[PDB]
Amino acid sequence: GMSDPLHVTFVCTGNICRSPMAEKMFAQQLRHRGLGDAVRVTSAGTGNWHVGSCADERAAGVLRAHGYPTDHRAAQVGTEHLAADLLVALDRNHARLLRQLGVEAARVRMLRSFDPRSGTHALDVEDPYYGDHSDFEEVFAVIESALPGLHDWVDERLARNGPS
Repeated sequence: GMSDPLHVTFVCTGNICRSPMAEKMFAQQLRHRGLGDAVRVTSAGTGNWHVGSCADERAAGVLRAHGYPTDHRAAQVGTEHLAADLLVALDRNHARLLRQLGVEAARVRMLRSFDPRSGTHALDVEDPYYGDHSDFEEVFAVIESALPGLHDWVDERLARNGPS
């Protein structure tokens, strides 16, 4: 069975902060374990803030501080993104837009909603407007906490995707 790779596209306002953060985080882990080609992780922003830009200076420092890659080119929520197998929304609105645009809740999932320590349903994720050292590492924690949930999802889905 020639099962094509997964497609996790994270949707946040800007696509230069939280989205690219998890992008390099668990996706790097994927290829590090041998699943980098088995799952296509991507990202997009509903408001195309820094579309065409690169990862935000704050997140770049965060990732690089922990040894994570930081290269990425921001994209807007488009067709190819809506075609993803998993749209990791960072907020109730982003998720809503994607699904109404052509996606569905089967594909669209909240980033913190993968977090095993979440407890309650996460239909909305925080956002650090204060802009301190805490704000940056905080988001990193959000994502790293979801990676054990995002992993399982992409893994389980990519597994069942193709048969023998």
